[PDB]
Formats: sequence, structure tokens, C-alpha cells
Amino acid sequence: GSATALQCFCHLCTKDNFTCVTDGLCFVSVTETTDKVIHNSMCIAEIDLIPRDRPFVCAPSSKTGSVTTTYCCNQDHCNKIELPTTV
Repeated sequence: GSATALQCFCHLCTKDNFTCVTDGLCFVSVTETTDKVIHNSMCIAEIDLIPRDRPFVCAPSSKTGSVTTTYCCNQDHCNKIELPTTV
């Protein structure tokens, strides 16, 4: 149950049930710049874990710019509802 199989509500899914089941985990990129607020939810596959040990993409040392609060979790459908504003 869950953990290895995550249905992460994703942005590009559309007819993919609005969510895609991953082999890795859930991942939302919330990057609110002065460009726009770029919040995109994706099902992060295990292959998409970069690096595979721990996707640093979920913790790129967001210091002040970009406001990139990356959601990564192993709960089902926890995608855009993980840690509240964690850089």
C-alpha cells in the first residue's frame, strides 16, 4: 500500500486520471518568481530522482530567489499538499 506506488496529482496528466502512478515518489515544483508563480505537480519516478539517492531537486539550497518550495513525498496523492513552503 503506497510507499513504492504513488499516484501524484500532476499538471500534464489531464486524461492520465489527472494523476500518474510513479515508481519513485511525489514531487511538486512551486517556483514563485516575478516571472510568475510556477507551481507544477509531477509524479516523480524513481528514475527522476536526481540524484537517485535523494533528489536534491527537492532541496536545491533555495536561499532567497526563485522561491522554489519543492514538494517531495512518498504518500499517495500527497503531491501538492506536502511540507508547507519548504525550500
